[PDB]
Amino acid sequence: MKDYDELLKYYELHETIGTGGFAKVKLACHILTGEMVAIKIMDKNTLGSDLPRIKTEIEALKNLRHQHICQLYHVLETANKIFMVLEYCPGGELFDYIISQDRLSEEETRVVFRQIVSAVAYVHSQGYAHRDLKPENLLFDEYHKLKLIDFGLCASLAYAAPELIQGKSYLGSEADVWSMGILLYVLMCGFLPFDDDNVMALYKKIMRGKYDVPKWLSPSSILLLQQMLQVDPKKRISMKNLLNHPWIMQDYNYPVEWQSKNPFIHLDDDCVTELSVHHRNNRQTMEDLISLWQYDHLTATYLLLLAKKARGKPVRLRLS
Ligand SMILES: *CCC(=O)Nc1ccc(-c2ccc3[nH]ncc3c2)cc1
Repeated sequence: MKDYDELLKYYELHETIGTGGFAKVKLACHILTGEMVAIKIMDKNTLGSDLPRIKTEIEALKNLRHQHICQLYHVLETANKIFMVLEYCPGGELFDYIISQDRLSEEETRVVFRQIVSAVAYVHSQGYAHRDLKPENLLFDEYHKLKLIDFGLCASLAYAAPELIQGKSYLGSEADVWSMGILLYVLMCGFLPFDDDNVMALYKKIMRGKYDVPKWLSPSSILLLQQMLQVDPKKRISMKNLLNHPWIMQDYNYPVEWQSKNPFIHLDDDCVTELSVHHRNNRQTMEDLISLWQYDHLTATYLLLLAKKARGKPVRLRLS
């Protein structure tokens, strides 16, 4: 549409991996690094009146730099489109993992869950909420590490908090705690705590808040579930009693580190060098350009090289 002209100077588009109202998600290759990314393509005409909301959410996502959050690399706006280029997570969904394993042990649940708590605590600390936590929104990277996707812009009632489903106003943070409790139950049980074959019956079950507790759950498991799965949001554990929770600490003996192990700005010298070489710049000039953080092609190349580095791979741009 000529909306793809600019994009295709930087990316080679592969297969669609997701569709929806307002948005399509495509696999793609960033040409300069050869790295795979995911590109969320949004039509401005479809958004119409909601376009300002999306721009706001885009800005929120620029400040969500965290090891367990799928990272934004590039925002390209054309006359009709907004493209958001995001970190590719090759390990597939937590959902797929749970099924393949049938249910996870308490021990392995804990490995996975601490990562979720880390991401979600970080989101909440920035004054945001996810509002749609579920195993489909948690992807593994190359190293079986979890990355949270899909904040807003887009979009399962099984994971929704009682106050959300009753359409009342709800605090995102509190609804997230509920959803995380459902997630906890599913990880350790391999099935939903609340299920039914029609919405009204499911809604009733969720609002009643009663579920079975299988025989294999530890007392401590059962107790953390009871603290999270409280129909009354006010009675739900806070995210901060959760980082410190005895169940969370068993076998680690230290709380979830939720703060981003991410440099405020502190640029990576190897990434800057590679860009300086490529652009024929002196180091200071290159650092000054990167430091504008425009989420243009430079931001994207920089962030991709930095992810190449963080994953022990070579910090190199393909150039022939
Ligand atoms: C709104 C349409 C839709 O299907 N949503 C959606 C959002 C995000 C992804 C996604 C994002 C990032 C990523 N990295 N590796 C895989 C993915 C998928 C897909 C679909």
